[PDB]
Amino acid sequence: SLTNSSLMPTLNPMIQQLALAIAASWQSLPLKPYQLPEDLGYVEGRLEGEKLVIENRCYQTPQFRKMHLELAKVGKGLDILHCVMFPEPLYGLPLFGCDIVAGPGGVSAAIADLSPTQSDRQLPAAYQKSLAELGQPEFEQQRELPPWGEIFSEYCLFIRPSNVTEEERFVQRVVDFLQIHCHQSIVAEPLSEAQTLEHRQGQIHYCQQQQKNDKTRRDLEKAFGEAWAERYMSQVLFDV
Ligand SMILES: C=CC1=C(C)C(=O)N/C1=C\C1=NC(=C\c2[nH]c(/C=C3\NC(=O)C(C)=C3C=C)c(C)c2CCC(=O)O)/C(CCC(=O)O)=C1C
Repeated sequence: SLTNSSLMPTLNPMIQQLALAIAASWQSLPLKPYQLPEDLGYVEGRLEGEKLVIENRCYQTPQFRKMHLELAKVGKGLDILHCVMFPEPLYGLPLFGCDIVAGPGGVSAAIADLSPTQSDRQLPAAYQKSLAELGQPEFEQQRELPPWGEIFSEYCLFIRPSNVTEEERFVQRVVDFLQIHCHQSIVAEPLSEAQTLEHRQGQIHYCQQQQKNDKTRRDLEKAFGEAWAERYMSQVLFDV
């Protein structure tokens, strides 16, 4: 739960809403704590004169190797919400991912997706059915998916909301993704010892293709140096 968070009170409202939505979702799962390095659950430093604060929260269930929720205020001009649910290979579940970049003015970037971990790079029929029983929802000002953005799926959103209306429907869309994703996880069956290997490759590839985003690495580099930043990227953000 986030009632002990020191950052939630000062974060963009849309960020708050998503963190709440994500917590509500994970609480319905048989959550087991995930151990992150002793000094990385809560990080505080300075980036060009501004206070940089990060709160990391991690959990896991038999079907999710690592469920990570990251909240950050990089100075007082930038807010961050980073969330990733790492699928335990043996179950072949898709990759849930959500990211929000915001500032005082508002939200400049919001992206959520259920990334296929299969080699076919597709989603289970069960997902496709449920996702479509909802229908294509709004959205204005889509965004450019990068060359390293191949790892993503298609039902994936990515926008710059406009009013407190395209925000609430972004949130609501994430809630729907999570509901479908959680439900399909309590009824996922162990795959083969061949296939599991492939799903583990599916995640390894993901973590690396996403790390192609030196925007997070660069900021952590300027604040803590490259050795610390690299340990954060490989230990917290995208462990192999
Ligand atoms: C999977 C997606 C993804 C992952 C994994 C990820 O790490 N970022 C992700 C995406 C993403 N980030 C974005 C931007 C910014 N993020 C930070 C900083 C930090 N972000 C952090 O998480 C931490 C801890 C930071 C600092 C400590 C800054 C400085 C900016 C530039 C602000 C801007 O120009 O809008 C954008 C917009 C870029 C664009 O549209 O061209 C996107 C798409």
